[PDB]
Amino acid sequence: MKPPQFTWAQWFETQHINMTSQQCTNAMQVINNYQRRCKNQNTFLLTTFANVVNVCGNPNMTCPSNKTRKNCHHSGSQVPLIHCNLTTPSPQNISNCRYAQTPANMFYIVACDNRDQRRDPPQYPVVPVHLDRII
Ligand SMILES: Nc1ncnc2c1ncn2[C@@H]1O[C@H](COP(=O)(O)O)[C@@H](O)[C@H]1O
Repeated sequence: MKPPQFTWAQWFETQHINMTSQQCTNAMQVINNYQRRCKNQNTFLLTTFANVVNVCGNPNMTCPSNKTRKNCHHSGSQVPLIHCNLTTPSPQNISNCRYAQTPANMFYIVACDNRDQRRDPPQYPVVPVHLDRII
């Protein structure tokens, strides 16, 4: 449930790269306010968008969360990440959702696709579109 103004890569960045606060409850307001639902789980990779695009250059692998897909790519090393867990669901009032935060150093697996021709910048022809797994 991506908001229509974002490409998949832009939505990927919004959910997994641009952690607007080191505190999950604050950071998740962005994601939840965009998708009009409190996400149960969300990982913020403490890495850069360009770093992930280079992970898209790594050898293709089966997506562990989406077995029929072969458009995934494994990071060559562990990266710091913050994982946000829903601790206070609030379906009838998104703004009151609260999260716990778990810091960790793990690998990630991203699905990558060619860029949205009209809205994604030419600079990156291949872009991350889904965070398939942290492992
Ligand atoms: N064009 C795309 N190719 C692959 N995955 C995509 C694409 N657009 C969105 N996704 C993400 O891919 C996930 C799983 O795709 P699938 O394996 O086909 O079910 C979804 O949860 C989406 O977030």
